[PDB]
Amino acid sequence: MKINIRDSTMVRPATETPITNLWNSNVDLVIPRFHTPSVYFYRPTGASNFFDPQVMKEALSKALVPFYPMAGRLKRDDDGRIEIDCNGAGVLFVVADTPSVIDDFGDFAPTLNLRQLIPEVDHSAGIHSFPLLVLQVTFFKCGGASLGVGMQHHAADGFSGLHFINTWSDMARGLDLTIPPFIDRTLLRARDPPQPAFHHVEYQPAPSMKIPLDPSKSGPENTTVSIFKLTRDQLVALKAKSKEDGNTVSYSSYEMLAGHVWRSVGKARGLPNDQETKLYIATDGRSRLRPQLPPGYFGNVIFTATPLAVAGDLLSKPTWYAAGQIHDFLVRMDDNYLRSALDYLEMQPDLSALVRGAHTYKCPNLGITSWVRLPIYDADFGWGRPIFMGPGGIPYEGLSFVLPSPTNDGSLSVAIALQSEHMKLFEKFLF
Ligand SMILES: CC(C)(COP(=O)(O)OP(=O)(O)OC[C@H]1O[C@@H](n2cnc3c(N)ncnc32)[C@H](O)[C@@H]1OP(=O)(O)O)[C@@H](O)C(=O)NCCC(=O)NCCSC(=O)/C=C/c1ccc(O)cc1
Repeated sequence: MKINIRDSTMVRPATETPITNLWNSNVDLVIPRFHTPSVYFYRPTGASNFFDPQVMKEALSKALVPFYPMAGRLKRDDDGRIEIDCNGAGVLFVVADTPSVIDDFGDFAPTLNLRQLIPEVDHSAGIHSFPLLVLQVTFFKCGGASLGVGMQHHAADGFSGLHFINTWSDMARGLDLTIPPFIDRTLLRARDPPQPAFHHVEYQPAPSMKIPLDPSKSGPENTTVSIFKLTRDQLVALKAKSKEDGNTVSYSSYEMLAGHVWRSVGKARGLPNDQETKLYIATDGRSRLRPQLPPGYFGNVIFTATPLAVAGDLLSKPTWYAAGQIHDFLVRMDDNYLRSALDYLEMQPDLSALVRGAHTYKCPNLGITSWVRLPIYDADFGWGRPIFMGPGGIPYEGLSFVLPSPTNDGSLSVAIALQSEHMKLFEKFLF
């Protein structure tokens, strides 16, 4: 899998954008320290026109006017707090070629030679050097191309990120902005003074293994990334179930699915009865914060639900028990709880310390991020919607994504990184 960079360009906003510093809220700070990798794959239309770099770059430049912070840089304020320096410095746009064909990627598992479709950032050099957004269009010998996205998560969550990407693809089709970015994270400013109302389990350290894992089995070595498809039908049966073993309470499709994955993972890993496993579920607070956020709110509004169970219970009890634990946390996360969370974060002396990076997600724990509602397939640059869109490679073991069907259809895909031996067993999944 060899990549030949053809051309590299620092694209700037088409016109003068505001020169300003953009404050980060507590949840723009407690985010991963890296560029979130995502990848789109497109079949060729057969037209010579296909993904014309000039069309792409002119559109990019246009989109970087309403979404100008995306073209800025990181800097710290006088208190060492990370903020966005909106200096319109720009976004990296790379074009590459490869002798490989798209079909080499087979099923499109986020293995991380898929990371080669995204330009790599050399982190430091400084905090202020590397651009917030990197982009690579890669032309395959088969005629198709990929779009690789690397987005510094301080700029935005996947929700605002997609807002920008889709807006970009729109402008490439001569269309204009639809919902303008609303740019002001101070709506998530903590209350003054901070008064937490809950004990927030989502910010407490993850359970470690009672018996220390074999390092020759648990490194990034011997960590495998795979994908699996549920049909629907299996998704129909999965949600029901639920009535299993006399149980009367009806849980939601996500809840039953996430519990099933969670449970399937524990079985695959052979967790002993007394072992605790913590599940990390990324939750969007746009819909829950009850003063109610503007459409096109530009930033991070991701909170975290973390149900916990002893494996003895999780794996021996029916799947609706796992779904129950999940539901029990998800339902507690109303505006009041979220506001409590912001105030809790406000009282911590260093938010960088609360950033999960697995350790957090390593065995015996797990993260399930669902993109099922994200408009991940709307990025049509003029040559059609992507045949696939997924995480640009899963770094940590124990991290997993739920992807919606490109065709649609009511099938889902689960993309997961597990220890290699554990991965073969993870087919408690279709079980
Ligand atoms: C997982 C949640 C918490 C719930 O999902 P669900 O259970 O499947 O929800 P459903 O779709 O089944 O049903 C939701 C509906 O339930 C309804 N509901 C409410 N309570 C009830 C009730 N008590 N009874 C029955 N119905 C009810 C409620 O109205 C709600 O409606 P609505 O919210 O308007 O769709 C979901 O809302 C959520 O918070 N998702 C988080 C978004 C997410 O997964 N993001 C992934 C980010 S990963 C990342 O780092 C991104 C990096 C990235 C960066 C840049 C990029 O370009 C790309 C990626």
